Amino acid sequence: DAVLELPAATFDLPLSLSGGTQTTLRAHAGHWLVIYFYPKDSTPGCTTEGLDFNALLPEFDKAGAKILGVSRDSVKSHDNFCAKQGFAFPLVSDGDEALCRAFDVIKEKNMYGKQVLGIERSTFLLSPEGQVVQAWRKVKVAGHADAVLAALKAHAK
Ligand code: NA
Ligand code: NA
Repeated sequence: DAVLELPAATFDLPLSLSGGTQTTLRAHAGHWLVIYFYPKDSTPGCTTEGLDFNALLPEFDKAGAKILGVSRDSVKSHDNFCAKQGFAFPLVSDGDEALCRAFDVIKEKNMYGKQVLGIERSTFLLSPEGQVVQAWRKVKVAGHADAVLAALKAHAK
C-alpha cells in the first residue's frame, strides 16, 4: 500500500512547529496525517493553499485526520503567517530541509545558467500506521485541498 518508503529515522525527526513546540511523525500514530509541503510563507499561492486547507479543517476532523504544512521558513515567519491568516493547524519550520529531503521534495532546475534547488509543492497522506499511501507532486493549488480531502475520505473508509 505504500507509494513512498521513508527512512526510518524520518519518523523520529524533531519537527519545530509554529507556536514554539515540536512534534514527530511517530507522535501522530493512530490517526491520518496530511503533510503538505509548500515553497514559501506568505506568497499568493502558498497562502491560498493554507487557507483552502484551513477552510476544510472540520471535514478533516470528521475523519480524525490532522494537517501539517511544511516549508523551510523560520518559526517566527510561520507564527506571523499563521496569525495573519488564522490557520488552526501547525506549520513545520523545516529549516534544514530534513523532512523535505526525506519526502524527496527538493528538486533541481536548470535555470539562470546554474543548478537551482527548491521545494516542489507536494502533499502526502500518511496512514495511522505511518505509511505514505498517496502522494501529489508538482501541485497546482486550485482544487488541491478538495482533492486531498476526497482522497482521504476514500482511504479512511
Ligand atoms: Na527544527
Ligand atoms: Na500518522
